[PDB]
Amino acid sequence: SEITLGKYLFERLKQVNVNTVFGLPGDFNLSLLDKIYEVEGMRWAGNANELNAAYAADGYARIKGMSCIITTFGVGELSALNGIAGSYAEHVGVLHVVGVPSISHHTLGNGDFTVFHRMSANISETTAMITDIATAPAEIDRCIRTTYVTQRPVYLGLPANLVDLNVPAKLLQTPIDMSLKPNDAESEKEVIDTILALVKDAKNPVILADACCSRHDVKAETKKLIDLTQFPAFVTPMGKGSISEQHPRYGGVYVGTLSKPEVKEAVESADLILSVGALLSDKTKNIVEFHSDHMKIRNATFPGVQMKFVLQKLLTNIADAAKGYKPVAVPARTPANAAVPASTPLKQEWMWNQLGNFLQEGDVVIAETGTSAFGINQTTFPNNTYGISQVLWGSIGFTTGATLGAAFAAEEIDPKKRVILFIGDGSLQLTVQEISTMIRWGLKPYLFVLNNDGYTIEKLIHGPKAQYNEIQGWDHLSLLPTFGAKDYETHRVATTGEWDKLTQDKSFNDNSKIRMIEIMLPVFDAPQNLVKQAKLT
Amino acid sequence: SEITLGKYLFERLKQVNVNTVFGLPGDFNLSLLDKIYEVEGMRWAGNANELNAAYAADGYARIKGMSCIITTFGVGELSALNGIAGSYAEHVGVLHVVGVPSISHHTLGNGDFTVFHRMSANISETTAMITDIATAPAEIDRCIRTTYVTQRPVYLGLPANLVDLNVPAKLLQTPIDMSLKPNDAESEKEVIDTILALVKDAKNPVILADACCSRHDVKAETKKLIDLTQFPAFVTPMGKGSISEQHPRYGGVYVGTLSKPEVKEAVESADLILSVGALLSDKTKNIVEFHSDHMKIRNATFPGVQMKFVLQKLLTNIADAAKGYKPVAVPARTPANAAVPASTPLKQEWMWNQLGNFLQEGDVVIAETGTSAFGINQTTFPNNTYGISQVLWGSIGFTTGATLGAAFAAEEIDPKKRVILFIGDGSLQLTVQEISTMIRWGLKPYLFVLNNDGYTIEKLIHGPKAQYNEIQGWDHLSLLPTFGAKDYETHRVATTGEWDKLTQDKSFNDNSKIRMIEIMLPVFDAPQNLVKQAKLT
Ligand SMILES: Cc1ncc(C[n+]2csc(CCOP(=O)(O)OP(=O)(O)O)c2C)c(N)n1
Ligand SMILES: Cc1ncc(C[n+]2csc(CCOP(=O)(O)OP(=O)(O)O)c2C)c(N)n1
Ligand SMILES: [Mg+2]
Ligand SMILES: [Mg+2]
Repeated sequence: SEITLGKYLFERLKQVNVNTVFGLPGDFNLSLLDKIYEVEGMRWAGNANELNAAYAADGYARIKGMSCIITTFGVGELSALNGIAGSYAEHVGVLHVVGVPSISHHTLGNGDFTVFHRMSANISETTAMITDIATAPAEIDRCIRTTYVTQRPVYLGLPANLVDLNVPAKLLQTPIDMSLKPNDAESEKEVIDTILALVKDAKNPVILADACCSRHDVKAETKKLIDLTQFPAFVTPMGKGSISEQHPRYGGVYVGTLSKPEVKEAVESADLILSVGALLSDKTKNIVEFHSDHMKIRNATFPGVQMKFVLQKLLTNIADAAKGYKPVAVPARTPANAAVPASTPLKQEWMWNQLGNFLQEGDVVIAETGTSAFGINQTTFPNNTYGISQVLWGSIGFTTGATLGAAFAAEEIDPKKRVILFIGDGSLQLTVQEISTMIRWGLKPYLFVLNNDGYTIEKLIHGPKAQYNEIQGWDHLSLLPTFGAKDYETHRVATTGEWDKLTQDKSFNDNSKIRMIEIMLPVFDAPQNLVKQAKLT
Repeated sequence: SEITLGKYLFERLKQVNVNTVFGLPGDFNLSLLDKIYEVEGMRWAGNANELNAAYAADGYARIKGMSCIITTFGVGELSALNGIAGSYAEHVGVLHVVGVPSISHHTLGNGDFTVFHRMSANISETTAMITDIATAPAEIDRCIRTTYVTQRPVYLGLPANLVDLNVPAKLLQTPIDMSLKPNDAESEKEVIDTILALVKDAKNPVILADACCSRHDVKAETKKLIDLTQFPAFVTPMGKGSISEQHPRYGGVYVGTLSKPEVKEAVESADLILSVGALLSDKTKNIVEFHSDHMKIRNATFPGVQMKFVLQKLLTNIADAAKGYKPVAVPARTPANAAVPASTPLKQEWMWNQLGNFLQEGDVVIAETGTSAFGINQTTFPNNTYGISQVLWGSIGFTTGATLGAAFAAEEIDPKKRVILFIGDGSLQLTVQEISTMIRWGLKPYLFVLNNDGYTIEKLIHGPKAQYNEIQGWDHLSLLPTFGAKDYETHRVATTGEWDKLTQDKSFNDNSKIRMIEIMLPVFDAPQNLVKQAKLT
């Protein structure tokens, strides 16, 4: 019994729970594409562009675990590189499948069929050009396993002839191994023992969860490590959402010198740091760095000890190792907004603080690079909030495509999960078309547009009234109907009373339809942290 | 007097007549952008996105001769690559300046600042990463020179700390030399002698003007060749616009089996083909191919013989060598559309035939990849008409970007000149935001959108009713008002009498404002030949 290699692929993605496929049709992938519709439960999004399709595959991967985008040779694959590069930089598992010319137009005119391939290799964890149907199955399995486990994009070139070539159906009965290989027994024990020893003598331990605590599936574990030790817990901007914020031991968002003094104080105060961190983007010497494929304890490095299994194993013992810890007070949460007359103009500072009152458990919150990304660090999330902020890549326009991906993924996990976006008016312009795809599928994201007339974050760094920091003023509330939305809602908010009246409304709170909210704000208005950050940069 | 390095760039650009710069602001280019406003005659377009800006730079360059696009490290340069690759593939001189960090966010997280430079090197004629002020001026010059002479994209990396360093203003007093190196004397002598020999014995010789007849300077040399020999002249789809279609010796568009039969026969029966600037496609014996960097006679190649020198010397003796020529009749041009009831539904075979009545000398006509680019080949142009058809690279949203760039370039040449776009409903989606930039500058193109509901060129070849060939339906006429347009016109056309009524109107024929014309066509409708090819496939 046999199946086409083109259907093998889609069957493998169904087994890994990639049910939606991103990308655009083109000359070299039509026969692949046809196979999606033969796989019950699969769907082709129909993106408005390849860049947008990649931003989307990122959004989807962030939520569901992995994603797949399919493009066509030359023209499709090159348009998507900015998305791909960003998933590499932030450790998002995206499988980029490119439909290429059959073994032997949309070329550079020099007979070089490997150039686009070479370009991609610089931003892929691994790459594969399928040449033989004999190894082909094993190559797809490999690419899929690797995208999953390293959480990095992988490139797979598939010649048009092969797609319709047959393979043994039987191969689908054995699942792809999607799990981490166990740790070296001995090094793993030494790490565990050393950490336990350190916890025993620390008087003021602190936990700090960054990017990779989320990106590398360790949130249930970090979460329980806090309950078992009662140590103060801080998150960085990229890790925001990694830790439940209504946890009585959550201390806030640590952003170094830019940290609200007590946070700065409580963190720099520690005699022990358990960093379920990330990069060396930049107290004591007593730091434990937890990393996806290695540990570091003070100056000691332990290559290939995976944090997943050390964390799991520490949970069985840590409590008795910390039986002796006297709980230090955690910095108080920022107080609620003092009541004001309904006619008070909306200001960012008041907004970000007030937003914690509309959010709910299970929401997915996306903030674009600009004032939005700075502001969101000032909002307190209900527990179980998934935040998306591209702090490291910082490619504006990313959130519209990502919102599409997260809504698709969220629709699949639970139809009640709300997807909320905060996007600058300047950023929207780069990827606005993707809204069209939201409409087509009946997804219902909350799209909040920050109308402040131009590039505020840029104006705050350089050239406040410079022509290049200014944009063409669009009629945003007409966007929905222009893209053929039938059932949607549009709102404009400019004061605190409009903010409250709208966000406390019962009906508004249910994701029953797609909605756009235009936020009227002053030009030089920004959250305290951007006011204080960028000022210096 | 001494000036900034950043200002020096823009004064050189203006010396080679680039008055509009494309791109988007970012973290590493703000200080360079400041320099554009210190230079009289220069303008920052303010693009809605980087891919769209690359496409515009391409269209600007096609018109003016060269262009410049400025982006920012990582996020910005990566987004433009599909545009840059197209300019490389089709020989369009685009200079891509990228603002880079300071020689000390938006990286892959690995400390490697060269990865992006390296990626672009594969789609660039040459590349430079400036690092020394003492050498900078010469490097800027070299890159400008190379872009202009090779008619291929160049990558120029400019650290933000250098653009503010001073250089002697006296440098701009000695212009960049665009002179070409002479050819190997014996190879060139050999080519010239052989071509004149072939011409002498030819009974039915024809001229073929292809793609790089225009971007490569030879349009003048080519016309003199026609006048001097009286040989019938044909263009290929990529060279349309290169020969004036009202010339008595012009015989048509040579497509393959797709050409008009009278045209297919006329070209195919020639005993000598003089092919100028071929990137090509294509009984046909004696084929002389003129290329910018090489000649080809029959099967023999002469690497290094530049067509430029060969054409100029041939124009001195060609009339002698062809003096025995007895003028063959050129194929007769397509007869006017027969009269039909005003009620008749719009069909493409009819429309492309009818469009020639609307065009005027000096027009700029752009056609997107899809049915429009197949159809345009059936249109008869008045003299001095520029055609833009991205035949080889074939990147579907290219034309909305191209249009903005040809509109700015035309404006600088002569504001009375019209820019006319033919785009499918499906391609507009990938690049629709760039209509916004056209509005901001008060540019006034004719934007004709072919609404045939989805991807008909692909439906004609594979999956006539495959979901991946359909698209979300948009309210096309609401795009202008959604983007803040103030002075504009919108129009819908569905029948023959509607076409005529609009296009014969005198106010309509005047480019007093931006216009959008939506054309309703049947889903499987296309140029006939295209439809017939289609079924035997
Ligand atoms: C693709 C890309 N191009 C350019 C930039 C540079 N950039 C960073 S912030 C910004 C302006 C964003 O404006 P807006 O979305 O209006 O946010 P605001 O600060 O006004 O809320 C720009 C152009 C980038 N990060 N990525
Ligand atoms: C950037 C890119 N992505 C995908 C394609 C594949 N492609 C070629 S034509 C086409 C559809 C063209 O649609 P439309 O513009 O509506 O044309 P028409 O209906 O007149 O054929 C697509 C998706 C491409 N050429 N370039
Ligand atoms: Mg803004
Ligand atoms: Mg169409």
